[PDB]
Amino acid sequence: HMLRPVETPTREIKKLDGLWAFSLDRENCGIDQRWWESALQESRAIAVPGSFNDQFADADIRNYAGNVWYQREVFIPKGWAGQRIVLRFDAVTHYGKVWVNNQEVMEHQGGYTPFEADVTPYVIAGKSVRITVCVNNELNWQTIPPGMVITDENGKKKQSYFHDFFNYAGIHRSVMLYTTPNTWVDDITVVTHVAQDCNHASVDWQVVANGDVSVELRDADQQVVATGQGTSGTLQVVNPHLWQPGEGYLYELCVTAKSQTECDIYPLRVGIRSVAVKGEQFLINHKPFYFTGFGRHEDADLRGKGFDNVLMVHDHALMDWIGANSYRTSHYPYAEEMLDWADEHGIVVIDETAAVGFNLSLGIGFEAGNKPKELYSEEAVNGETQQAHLQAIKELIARDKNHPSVVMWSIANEPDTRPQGAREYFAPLAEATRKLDPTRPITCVNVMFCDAHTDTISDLFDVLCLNRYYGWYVQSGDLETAEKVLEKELLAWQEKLHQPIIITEYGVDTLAGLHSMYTDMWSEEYQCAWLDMYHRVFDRVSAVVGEQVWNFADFATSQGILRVGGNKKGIFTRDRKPKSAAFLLQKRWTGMNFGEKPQQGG
Amino acid sequence: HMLRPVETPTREIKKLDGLWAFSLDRENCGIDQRWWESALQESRAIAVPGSFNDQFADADIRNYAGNVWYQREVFIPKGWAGQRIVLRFDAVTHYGKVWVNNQEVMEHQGGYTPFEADVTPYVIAGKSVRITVCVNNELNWQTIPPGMVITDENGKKKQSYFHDFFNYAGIHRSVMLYTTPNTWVDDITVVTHVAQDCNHASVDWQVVANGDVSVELRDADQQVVATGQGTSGTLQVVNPHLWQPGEGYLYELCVTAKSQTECDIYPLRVGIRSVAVKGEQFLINHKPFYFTGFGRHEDADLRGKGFDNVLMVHDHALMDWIGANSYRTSHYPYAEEMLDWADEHGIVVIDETAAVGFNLSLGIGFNKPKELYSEEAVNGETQQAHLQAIKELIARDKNHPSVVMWSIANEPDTRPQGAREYFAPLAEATRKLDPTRPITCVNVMFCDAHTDTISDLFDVLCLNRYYGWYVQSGDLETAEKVLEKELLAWQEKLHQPIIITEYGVDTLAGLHSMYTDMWSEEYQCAWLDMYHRVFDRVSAVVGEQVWNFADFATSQGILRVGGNKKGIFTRDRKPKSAAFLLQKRWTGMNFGEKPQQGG
Ligand SMILES: O=C(O)[C@H]1CNC[C@@H](O)[C@@H]1O
Ligand SMILES: O=C(O)[C@H]1CNC[C@@H](O)[C@@H]1O
Repeated sequence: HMLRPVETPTREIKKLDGLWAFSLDRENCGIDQRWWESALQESRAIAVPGSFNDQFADADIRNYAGNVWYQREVFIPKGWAGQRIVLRFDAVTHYGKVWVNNQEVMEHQGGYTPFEADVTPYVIAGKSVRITVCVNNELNWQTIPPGMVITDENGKKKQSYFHDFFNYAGIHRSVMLYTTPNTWVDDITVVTHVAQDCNHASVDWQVVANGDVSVELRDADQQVVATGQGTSGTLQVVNPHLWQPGEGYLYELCVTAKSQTECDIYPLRVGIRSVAVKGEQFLINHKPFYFTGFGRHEDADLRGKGFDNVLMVHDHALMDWIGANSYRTSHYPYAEEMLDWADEHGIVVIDETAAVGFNLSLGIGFEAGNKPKELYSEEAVNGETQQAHLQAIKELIARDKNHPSVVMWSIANEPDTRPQGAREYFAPLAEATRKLDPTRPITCVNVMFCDAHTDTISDLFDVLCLNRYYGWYVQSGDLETAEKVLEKELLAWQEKLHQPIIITEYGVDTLAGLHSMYTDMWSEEYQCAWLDMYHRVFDRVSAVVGEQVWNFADFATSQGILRVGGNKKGIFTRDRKPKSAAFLLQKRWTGMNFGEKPQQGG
Repeated sequence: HMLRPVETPTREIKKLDGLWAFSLDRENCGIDQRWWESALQESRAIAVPGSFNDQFADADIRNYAGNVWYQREVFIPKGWAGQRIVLRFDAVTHYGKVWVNNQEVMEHQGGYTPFEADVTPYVIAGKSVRITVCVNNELNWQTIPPGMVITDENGKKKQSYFHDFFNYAGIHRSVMLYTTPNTWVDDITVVTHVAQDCNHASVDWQVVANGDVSVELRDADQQVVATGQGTSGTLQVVNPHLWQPGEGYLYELCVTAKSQTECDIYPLRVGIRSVAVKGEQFLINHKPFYFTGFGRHEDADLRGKGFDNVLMVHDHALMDWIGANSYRTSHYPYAEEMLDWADEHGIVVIDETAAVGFNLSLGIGFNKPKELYSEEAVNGETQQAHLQAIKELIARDKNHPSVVMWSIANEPDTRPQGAREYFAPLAEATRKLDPTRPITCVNVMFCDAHTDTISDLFDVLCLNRYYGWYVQSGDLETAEKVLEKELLAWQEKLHQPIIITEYGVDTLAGLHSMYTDMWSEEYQCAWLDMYHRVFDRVSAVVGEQVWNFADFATSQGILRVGGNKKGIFTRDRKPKSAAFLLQKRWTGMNFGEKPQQGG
């Protein structure tokens, strides 16, 4: 049960104050000598939210593998006497264990979705309470994402993994204590059905803990348009203002939880909108839609994957300027602020789990050992990797279920689907995801070397999501040969599956400032030509309903002879400065009419 | 047999000067309709010397594979009535064939050595004469370097190859027309022996066609120090000025060709010095020398591999500043002007053939064959092309005091058997053709001491290691333990001198990092210094040459950010902050003397 904390006859004390106490544990005795009992020794100040790696400008904290210790004191408000108090961490990256004055209250593995615990019986209103958090940043074959922790002869651990972004860790989003009455709405689910844009039914179901419920649906003018009663089985009839790409009109669903003595009211934002895959078209409110935009990353210069409000306002200014209407939460669930923003401004979003790197055939990642000889086996990606993967799909859906901006679930990104057993693994989670949320189409993002003749699992999903790099990793430099290989591949995919096709990753590494008269790899002129050749192919294949440039911005990776200080396929630099290709995309995406496929002309 | 032209009663008109007419031949019909009979149709101005690839800022010229046509007119000087006249191309890269007004005079395969021809019966002094050159840049398995032309499904050629530098082609060095009397010295060989630097001997052997000759030795003051005579070679011995890596003193041996009617005088520069490998030591006139310097490339911005005097003077100023006393002519024979400069200033040179890319296990260059040494690919025909490359490299550079060692090939894969069947005869024929200098073969990283098969056949051990870059990436401390364990494993196996001819890490100028991580200028500094503190504790190491004096152009790949970035300087010769590191080390050292495990 997961709900976004809101402030309506409910209160929150943001504990994000940053400047927590921070300590590493190289001897791995913090669990032994009970570090949560007293003030951290030889600690230093750390900002929260924020990864711990880049904050101190020291490589040995940056590449540390093990447990980190955060600690903070906080005075708990007097006026929260008869109230229930909840300690919430919206993301502790990988593993987190918390102590409230020598008492463990919570424990979570999963670095990108929130976890909380009821803290009332160990908190006194008016007294200062000390909060110790043990965070772990290791990945094994049953974590999501997977990885291999490699011990040397002296016990120093080096993390190897198989995905192309740096494994930033720490407390990445907002830590809060919030209240609630002892009768409280604990979960809301809303489904919206659309019938040619004139009258529609909003199935409601609510799991209040301790009260009867009435619901009331208010519009943007806060006028009541519909009322309902009952723990569930609320379905309200409207003459509506649809949630549309571009505007994002949001109704408001006020859920009342009234007991004999107390009362609780929760406002949930509701977008009225239907998503459906019919033929080779991805229909939003029964109209064919064309995706434009980006694969993104939660990546910045000194906060790592730390959330930040200026960074979110500025990147949406840029995505609005360049003409993008969509993005994919590339490789992990994002902060909820991001999806709340998409809800307000009508931005279409593909939501993605953290299941990246189910593939040991890429030079991508960190290679500090020897990879297993078979990916789908008891040693690697086993039945428990599958249960961890299921668990990650349920937590992801459990948080973003009612966001109207989410149009698709991405179960995984570029798994290797050649070995038999890839389907033994992915088929159960594809049907289990459809049983978790049957209102949104389902996808898995397909790697380049699993061509249409070789891929084994793509028929289990609704939309085909492709990542292609013809002319970069293969046919390097040869635009005219690449155009032929790409058009042949895309027509083969369409003929075999007859699904809609979104290209979720296409891009080339580009040094900002490197220019060439020969349109060479790594030059800004190559990026431009390469993107425009891809665009001429898309416009000639009817089944293509989306284009998402691989990254919006340069981002940090682990060290390797393929990664010049990070991955450089961004349209913008890491400090958000535009490369030449940014004006290429702006002319395309603002020259098309909104949400519709270019008819191969202009 | 070949000599570099000079000028005391021998003449020269360098047709190098300026613009020739240039045209591609995408239809391969130049030979068919015999383009040498008329002026090139639809030509354009090209500069010689210079690669044709980068001169036009056209991608379709730059990546061209096939035939290209140079053409030029020239007035034959009138004072040349009774002289015999030679047309000399000092380099036409890969293949050239020459016409001198509808008469074909010469043709050469091998893109880095000179080739000439007598042109007298086809010129008469005082008239304009047309020169057409058909240049080819295709590599196959029987060329040095080898390559693989793959033709598409219908029509176009694309050239694949296995070395890590761009395949620049065209007329890269000087084109000259020179005269000579009809009795003339054709070739001169000089070998010099020293014992304890007090009074020593110049064994002479020379071929003068067309007459009996005086041979006379003058010193830097034009003072005659010994005269001796014959027609073929006999020895000379007086009290000398040794050619030393510090100074570079050059005596001069004049050869005066006496015939009945005519006479011809050739001035040859002679540096009197010995070279010998003894135990683990590289001795120059019997004192151990310690090499410092660079693997270099002939690579400038708009000219490709075209020679250029300003670029030569500037790069030598920079190597002089940084303190390097040596360098290796990485992966092809260099311009002779470099080796004459090395003569004058006493720079020690490791000279090398174009035998690069005898390895299909790298991810550099460019359906490749299964086994390196077989009939498909490297066969008996490649072995003779390889030997021929050695023949004309040695025949070109035998008289240079600065050429201290020959390198027969660069990073060949010596794991498949047949590598020794291939390389044993090459080593012995090379010793047969010049036994005055040691010979080596530079060894790849993945063929460490317990894998390599042909280290025995050479006098010094040449190593190219990149621990911390291509393996244990970023890990300076584990790279240190691999690097030093190997350096001692090699010395126990062979007790050879060990010159590290390649070590470097790609580094983008401007990229700085508080973490000492790859691609940053800081990583380049720390990595180099760690390799240095490993060198100084291994007794058998005789030289260090960091991989590359300057960023250079390669073929396009995901491993090459707009070229190879392992340079100490950038392509325009600006110093990355590691240049100050090496100048600290190479100038704090005593000259040519190893650091004694410290400072
Ligand atoms: O290699 C790349 O640039 C991309 C290839 N596909 C997966 C991404 O995580 C990765 O960033
Ligand atoms: O990979 C590299 O940078 C070097 C490795 N050894 C041989 C060089 O030609 C090459 O350039």
